[PDB]
Amino acid sequence: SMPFPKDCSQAMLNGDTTSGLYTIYLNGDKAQALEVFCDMTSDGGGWIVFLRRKNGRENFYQNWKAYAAGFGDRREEFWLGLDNLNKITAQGQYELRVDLRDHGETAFAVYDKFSVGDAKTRYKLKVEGYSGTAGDSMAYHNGRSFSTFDKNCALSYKGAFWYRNCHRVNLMGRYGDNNHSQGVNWFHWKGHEHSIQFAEMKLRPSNFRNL
Ligand SMILES: Cc1nsc(N2CCCNCC2)n1
Repeated sequence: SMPFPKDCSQAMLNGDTTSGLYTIYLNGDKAQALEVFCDMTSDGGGWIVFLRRKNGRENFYQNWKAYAAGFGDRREEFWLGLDNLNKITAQGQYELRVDLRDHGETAFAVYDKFSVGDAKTRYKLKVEGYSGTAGDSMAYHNGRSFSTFDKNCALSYKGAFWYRNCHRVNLMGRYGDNNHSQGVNWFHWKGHEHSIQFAEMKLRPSNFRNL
């Protein structure tokens, strides 16, 4: 086992194959411990979950400081934090996976390159190299800074995202809100008048598929 796994791929290879909460260590530094939810079953496992929507219990209409720091119950609905995502995606070449489920239908998207810049970039999104069944709805968002109501699409749709003008992905939108562009949307799967019941965003090293 590795003593200070830097992501859920190094925790999984540590022989932990059950999804749930694991300690990772940013940059493999024992003083930078982070409790994360690892999805160890989807397409080979090793995924740090960084967003989960499933029941509308948690408030995602939160401010910059909340989106930078993270919030919620990592076993239920939560947001991992932009500072965490920047530090994890700085460690190597990561891939993004999005898992969606709505009334028993599933879809997914994978982006072979995924990074989040630091605060001086307003947590700039990089997403490239799409495959999947959900439709490439993140391409619209590529290169955009993050937006909250206090740093306006976040205000107009009462969510937070790497907004443009405004969104094809709104997975931090209002739960169960089927009003146009208000809900948990993935446009190229279910459009802007269908709020998706279940959504996860997760990351792992892009090379994990052949390591
Ligand atoms: C289909 C799939 N996605 S990742 C994965 N493995 C992780 C790396 C260890 N060896 C292979 C198992 N399998």
